[PDB]
Amino acid sequence: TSILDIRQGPKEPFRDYVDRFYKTLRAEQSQEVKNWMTETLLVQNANPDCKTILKALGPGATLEEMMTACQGV
Amino acid sequence: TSILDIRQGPKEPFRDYVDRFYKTLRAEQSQEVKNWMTETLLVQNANPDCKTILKALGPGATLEEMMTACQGV
Repeated sequence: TSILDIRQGPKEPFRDYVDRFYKTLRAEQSQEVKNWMTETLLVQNANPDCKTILKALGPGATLEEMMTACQGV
Repeated sequence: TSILDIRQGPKEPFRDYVDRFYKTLRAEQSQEVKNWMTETLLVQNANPDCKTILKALGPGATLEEMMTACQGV
């Protein structure tokens, strides 16, 4: 599993979810999670007009691509 | 400013927002943003019942506190 895949169940004790979360998080490579982190925040904090184009780019877009797509707004 | 405070305006060119974002991000301490990152994901991915208590704890709760509060679900 990837870190973004770990959902807690609704019959799963919270400590058991937290342990799953963290085993996965540790097996994730620090640099991957970091960029996913920071891009997620960057998109989430962009104005409503840009934010649209940004999500309409699908997963994994580069910063260059993000900025290319938002020209003129 | 903190990283979580950088909102893009609706008259702000996207490249200018991205530059603000990143100057702030760089001035943030790596360890702070990381924990904020990972707790945010952990909360966001918790079941609807737990997730409630977790947000009802307010900003900055410890993992210990998070798990303490979710006992029995």
